Amino acid sequence: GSHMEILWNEAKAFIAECYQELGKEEEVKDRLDSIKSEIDRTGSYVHTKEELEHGAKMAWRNSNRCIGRLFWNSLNVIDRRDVRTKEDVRDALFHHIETATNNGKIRPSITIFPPEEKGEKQVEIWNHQLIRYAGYEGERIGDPASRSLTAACEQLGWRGERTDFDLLPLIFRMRGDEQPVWYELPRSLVIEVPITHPDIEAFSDLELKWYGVPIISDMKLEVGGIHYNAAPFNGWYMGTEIGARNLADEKRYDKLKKVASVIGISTNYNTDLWKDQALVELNKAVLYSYKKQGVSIVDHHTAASQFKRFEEQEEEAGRKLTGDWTWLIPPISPAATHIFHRSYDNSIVKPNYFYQDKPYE
Amino acid sequence: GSHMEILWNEAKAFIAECYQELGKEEEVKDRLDSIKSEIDRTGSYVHTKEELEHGAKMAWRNSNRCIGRLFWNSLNVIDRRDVRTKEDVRDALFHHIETATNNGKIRPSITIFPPEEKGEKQVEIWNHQLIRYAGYEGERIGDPASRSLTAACEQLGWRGERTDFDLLPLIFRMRGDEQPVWYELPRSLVIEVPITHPDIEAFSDLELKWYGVPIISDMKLEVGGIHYNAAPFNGWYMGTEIGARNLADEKRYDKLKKVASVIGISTNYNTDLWKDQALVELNKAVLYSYKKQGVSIVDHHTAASQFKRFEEQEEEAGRKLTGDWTWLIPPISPAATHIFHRSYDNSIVKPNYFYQDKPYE
Ligand code: HEM
Ligand code: HEM
Ligand SMILES: Nc1nc2c(c(=O)[nH]1)N[C@@H](CNc1ccc(C(=O)N[C@@H](CCC(=O)O)C(=O)O)cc1)CN2
Ligand SMILES: Nc1nc2c(c(=O)[nH]1)N[C@@H](CNc1ccc(C(=O)N[C@@H](CCC(=O)O)C(=O)O)cc1)CN2
Ligand SMILES: N=C(NO)NCCC[C@H](N)C(=O)O
Ligand SMILES: N=C(NO)NCCC[C@H](N)C(=O)O
Repeated sequence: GSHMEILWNEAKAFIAECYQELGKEEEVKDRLDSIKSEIDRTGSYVHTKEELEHGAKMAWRNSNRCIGRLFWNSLNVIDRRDVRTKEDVRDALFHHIETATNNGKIRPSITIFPPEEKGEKQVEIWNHQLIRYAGYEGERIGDPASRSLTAACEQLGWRGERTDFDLLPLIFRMRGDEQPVWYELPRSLVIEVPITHPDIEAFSDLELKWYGVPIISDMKLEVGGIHYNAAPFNGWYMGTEIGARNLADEKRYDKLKKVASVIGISTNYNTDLWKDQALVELNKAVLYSYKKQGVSIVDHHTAASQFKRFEEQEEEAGRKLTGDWTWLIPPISPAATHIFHRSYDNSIVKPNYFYQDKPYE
Repeated sequence: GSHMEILWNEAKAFIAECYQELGKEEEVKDRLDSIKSEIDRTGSYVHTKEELEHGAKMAWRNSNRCIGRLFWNSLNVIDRRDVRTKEDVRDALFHHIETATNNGKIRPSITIFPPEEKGEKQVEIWNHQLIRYAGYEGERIGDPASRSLTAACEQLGWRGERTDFDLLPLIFRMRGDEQPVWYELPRSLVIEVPITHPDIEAFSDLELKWYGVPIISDMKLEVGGIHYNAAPFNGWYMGTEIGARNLADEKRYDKLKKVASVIGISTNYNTDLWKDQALVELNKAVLYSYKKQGVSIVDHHTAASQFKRFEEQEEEAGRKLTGDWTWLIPPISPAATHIFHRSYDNSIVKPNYFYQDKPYE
């Protein structure tokens, strides 16, 4: 009833906007009639290869919390709407890691899986990221942010070595199955980068490492009323995500005191700004390490400079800019970037990527 | 008409809330009747010494953009509602600088001047801060943020030496005068701190300095419908205000490249994070310098820790916490503080301090 009404309204808005950008404004009338006939016949509609390719690109362009939006039009869209089995999903996810990694020269990619038909999912990915470390809790072992997913993987038969860097398996549920299935990640497929410093030799004693590619796999892509609940995407890392958050937060790896110890500074006084000096050296180390291994990474100053060119190009194209200031500012030296000194409209424009409820927890 | 209605409604709300906090809940009825008779007779009402003292304190407690709110109840309120002449205002402002500075052991203070009667001001302060540096523009000399006020002071007969650190004069307008008057600041009254580093001797070559006390003098204090347009206040500096903003911003003193030069690092690559390393050393230098001279200052980690205790105490007292995340987070290492990892309600609660239009410009 109301579901078929919402679907048609978002479709009219998308096709018109999409074809206007692609230079196919005359093809709107004939396509919208075919879509109306399809919604009445089946209860949904299927996007063309050109439609979802541009829809996923527009969705990136509309992502308020993303600083890397300058490269929106270079997104490599992999169409996997043909998947039917758990083996097909596994091979598609393995392929995504391989092609996106590209021996270090990271290609911004997205794999599109079959969308929701009548509100029910065809493929449901449980992983936050395709490549992520496990977390356990005695004392804290691994990534605390991965605790609930690790406990869910363990309830399914998976068991990790209990090191600080255990790779979580791929865990997803197919339509018709009550519970999900899991597959361990081949070590050859996952590129990891050991963290070293360019001047301080003792930094390697910390035995820190991180994976090369952030592949968010739990977000819903919405394109013209069609909900793609399973559509993993990736860009490359901004150094601060690893050195100022993943390895620095008290609720994550909490390495600042240990970093301060190896760089030869005291942790006695807040006034010595040891945390700040530790953050600078850890972040310098992350950028050096990824570069030395030939794995794509960007520092926060270059990323902000790239985002400035995006703001300029959006104005030149006539589109309104939307952004979330609280997320666009880097967690290290935000006032040294232009982002800090201006405001952004936090309006949600469709197509976009959205948060969806976690099946575990 | 509507002005006498707004005044009575804010007065009822304030007196009830104020006396409930002071343990004088029975005295509300008798005081509110006297206020009703006063609004009908004159068109306004006069606060008691206890009323505005607590009103200025509550106003600090409600300041969303302030991280130093833990010390709200220790505010030293100076009542100068007795001022009539320009000499009286000058002596009150000189007294404020002296008593607030307190030979370096800064006392959080506020001087209350006569409020607006029928929408018109009795005393109008033009200075953003009582102690502030001039700005001119060839090339950039001084503080760019002070350009318009400097040009307004010059149009009145004032002339500075054109150094990077010229002290602006006190500039204010009395009721009945079309234009403001100015008074040069006595050098003995203004404490300035030369910036040096604890380990790097070459830092003094930059010849950087800053004043000791930030006395905001252009904000309106609103207490129970009564608008105190002239009520200068001060706390002490948080190091980041000087080292990460005043001396670091591109639109302010823009010293990062020069700091990078004296600390021996290259400004070639964004990936070396020279800006971040420069910020850490400049900020370490600011904290050391103020401490060495015996001038009160707080680092961002200690200030955030103090603000956490404020959040706890507000909950313990039963009051709702209001805050502006965009301003509460320090511009250096925000993710190393608790402020970054939580949300705040940005609702405006009265009594408060507000922005008012600049008479110049
Ligand atoms: C070109 C490389 C890219 C860079 C440098 C970049 C960088 C970032 C950064 C720094 C964040 C914040 C991360 C955090 O704080 O957790 C972010 C968020 C986000 N990015 Fe990008 N990004 C890139 C590519 C992509 C791509 C390829 C897409 C989509 C097709 C995308 C979609 C988003 C979304 C939706 C968020 C929000 C995630 C959330 O809410 O947790 N990004 N990105
Ligand atoms: C105890 C020492 C104090 C410290 C450490 C402190 C610190 C701060 C900081 C770091 C800011 C942001 C400054 C900026 O970014 O420009 C701020 C803003 C503010 N503070 Fe406090 N503060 C203190 C005392 C006071 C006092 C005594 C009052 C009021 C009676 C007050 C009222 C405010 C207000 C209204 C703002 C906003 C100013 C604006 O919007 O420009 N502060 N404070
Ligand atoms: N890159 C990046 N930036 C981040 C986070 C991140 O993981 N990555 N995580 C965030 C930590 N947690 C929050 C969550 C919500 C809010 C928040 O909501 N703040 C304003 C919102 C103001 C507004 O826009 O309306 C407020 O109301 O207080 C602030 C910090 C902050 N910024
Ligand atoms: N200490 C401190 N913090 C600051 C500034 C400061 O001088 N001092 N100056 C600020 C620089 N300029 C702005 C002004 C407004 C906004 C702003 O408005 N941001 C959100 C507001 C979200 C919200 O709360 O609704 C937005 O809509 O984009 C952001 C930066 C930022 N933070
Ligand atoms: N850089 C990108 N997208 O390309 N980042 C996404 C979120 C990743 C998450 N912050 C992490 O550290 O794993
Ligand atoms: N620390 C306080 N209030 O006590 N600061 C107020 C604003 C001062 C302004 N940021 C400056 O640097 O001059």
